[PDB]
Amino acid sequence: GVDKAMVTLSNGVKMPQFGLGVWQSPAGEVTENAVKWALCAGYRHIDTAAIYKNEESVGAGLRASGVPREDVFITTKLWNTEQGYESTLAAFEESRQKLGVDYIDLYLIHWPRGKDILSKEGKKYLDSWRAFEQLYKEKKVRAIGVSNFHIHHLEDVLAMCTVTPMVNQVELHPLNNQADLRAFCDAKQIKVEAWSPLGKLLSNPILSAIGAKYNKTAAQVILRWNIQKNLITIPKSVHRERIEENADIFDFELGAEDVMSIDALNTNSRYGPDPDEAQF
Ligand SMILES: [Cl-]
Repeated sequence: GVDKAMVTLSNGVKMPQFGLGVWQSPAGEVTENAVKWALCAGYRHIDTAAIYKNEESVGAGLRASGVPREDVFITTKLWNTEQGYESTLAAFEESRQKLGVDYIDLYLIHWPRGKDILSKEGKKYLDSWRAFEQLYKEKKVRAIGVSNFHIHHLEDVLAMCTVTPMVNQVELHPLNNQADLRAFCDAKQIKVEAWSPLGKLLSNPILSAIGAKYNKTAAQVILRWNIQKNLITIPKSVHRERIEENADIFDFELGAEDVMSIDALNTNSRYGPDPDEAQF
């Protein structure tokens, strides 16, 4: 079930495979309610970021839910402008105080930053990674990873790390299924987590026809496909009925032909920025 499906990270930490994204959920009551409703529906994983400016609301929603903090996995992320060693330690402290927690479960570098910034300012994600390693040694964070890293960015970290990144959270859905990145990450025990897992994609005729066989929606089909590919998935919604619907994917299974038809939809088409080309 949604509270029970887990992926074991390389350091043995159990990370719930399914969580609530609060990307683009407004700070205040909207985020508090989304978090509270998700926890009440059995979610045990919330994904936020400093740049979402809603970490206070995530903490407030968790407190409102009455679910013990030790039963919930909280991920947050270092924003691009704060990369660097001392600045990363500071950013982490600010995120921690806003969430109202003593420890964070997973901390991610949000982006590597685009190639023109790397060329002018250097690969500051490497020194941020050293600061992550220090936070992990100090027991301030249970797991560390990255977001929006391509294979080449990971190779840069793997050449210098004392602790391998445990998660890489990237744009991943049936139109951009990240097969090559997933093969590399599998080789290096880096778990792949899908952002924007639902991407007009939810009107796709193949997807809704598959859903019709199991009395599921296209969105539920996409999320079940995430689960069967052993991916971590964090669909975002602020609406209670959608938050509950998205998690109701553990009572059905996609067969081989279904999964093949979904894999066939790939076009390597991104809705979000390409991490190499980003001008931020
Ligand atoms: Cl089949």
